[PDB]
Amino acid sequence: DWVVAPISVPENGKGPFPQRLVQLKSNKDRDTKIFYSITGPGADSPPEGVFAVEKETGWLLLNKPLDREEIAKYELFGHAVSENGASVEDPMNISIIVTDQNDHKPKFTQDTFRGSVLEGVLPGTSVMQVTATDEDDAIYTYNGVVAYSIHSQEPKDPHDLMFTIHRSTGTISVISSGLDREKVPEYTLTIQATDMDGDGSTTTAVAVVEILD
Amino acid sequence: DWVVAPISVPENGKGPFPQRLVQLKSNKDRDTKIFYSITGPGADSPPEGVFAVEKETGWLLLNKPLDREEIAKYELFGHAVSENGASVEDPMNISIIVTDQNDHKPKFTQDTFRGSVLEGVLPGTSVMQVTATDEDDAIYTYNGVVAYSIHSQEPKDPHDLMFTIHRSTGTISVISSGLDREKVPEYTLTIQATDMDGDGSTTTAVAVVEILD
Ligand SMILES: [Ca+2]
Ligand SMILES: [Ca+2]
Ligand SMILES: [Ca+2]
Ligand SMILES: [Ca+2]
Ligand code: NI
Ligand code: NI
Repeated sequence: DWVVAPISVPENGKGPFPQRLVQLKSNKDRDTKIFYSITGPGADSPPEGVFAVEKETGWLLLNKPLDREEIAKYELFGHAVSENGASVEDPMNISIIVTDQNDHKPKFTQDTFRGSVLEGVLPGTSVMQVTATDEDDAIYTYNGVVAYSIHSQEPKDPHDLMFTIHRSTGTISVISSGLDREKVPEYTLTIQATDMDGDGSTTTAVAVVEILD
Repeated sequence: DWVVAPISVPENGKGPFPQRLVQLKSNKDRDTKIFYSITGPGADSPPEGVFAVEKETGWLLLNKPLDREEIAKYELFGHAVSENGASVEDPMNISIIVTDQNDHKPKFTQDTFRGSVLEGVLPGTSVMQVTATDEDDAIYTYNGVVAYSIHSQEPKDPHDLMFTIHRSTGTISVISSGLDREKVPEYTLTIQATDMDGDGSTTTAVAVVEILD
């Protein structure tokens, strides 16, 4: 028959391996005996032997769990060969698409972000913008989508939270009145980024805000 | 004379090291032979041995190049001890301030951004935002300030550049007529982010735009 629909595999699949993906078959196996094999990156080029084929049965096998962030798509070729050594098919393209899981934590682009704002700005004024990246996919899944939060502030004067953060952009803004350099010239905000848009894992950094006159 | 003003040191200084910063001195050295030492993160707590003090002469020394993106300020303490082993001064606070150099290039938050726009929108309409960050300081210097540009667009139908990008926000916008899914369902925009507000180094990424019905 000798076509294969593109194959979709979720990354970091649980064992046991190997695991069967599809059974290769050439209809000319009624004539004589056939040996199946595969080539391409993932098969006979680096990384070597992620995939294999059982030569007699024809089972395309995956031998180890995939990681989408190393490699997202594999293009292999299928080969059928008689016992006498004749290629009985044109080599068949086999496509394997690797689909995303949340195997990565978000990671702030810096351990500390600094900012400064004039003491007399109106509530609602932007101070600075923090950023956390995430290797997982952010286009078709939430695994790469960061939500931002302020865990805590020090000191807590005048009151508990002088600031807020935009949950998607990481822009930090003044939400209350009464910033005053003489009184409190600097704040330390413990910031957090949580992937799967708020429902996943969390990473922590700090933002240090300078109050200017 | 047991006082020291804040010392500023530009990061990634060239050798040779070690480098003299300031000479510590107790006035009580006219009565006894004095030994000088330093404590604090950077001195005897991690990262250890970044700074030392010459025991006899009193010279505070920097032993290696600093990196502001690791540590921006060190708080250390100076000590003065008589040859007989007694403490002759209250320990002295010594602040080191690390000032910025442009040792980082901008990095895109991902290698590929994706967005869409309806083929009917008027020119000037926002399509998508791309983001790059720069670990270098952007409050006191231009080393962390990113300017965004569009290098090239593919394909060039109807014409060379259907899109523009806002220089500072990374918002990509439609600037020209002729979008038409049937003729061109997708554009690949090669995008660039440049530090020193356009005069420094450039990183590149790619933004793909789906034109929608
Ligand atoms: Ca993730
Ligand atoms: Ca992933
Ligand atoms: Ca830079
Ligand atoms: Ca720097
Ligand atoms: Ni990884
Ligand atoms: Ni660095």
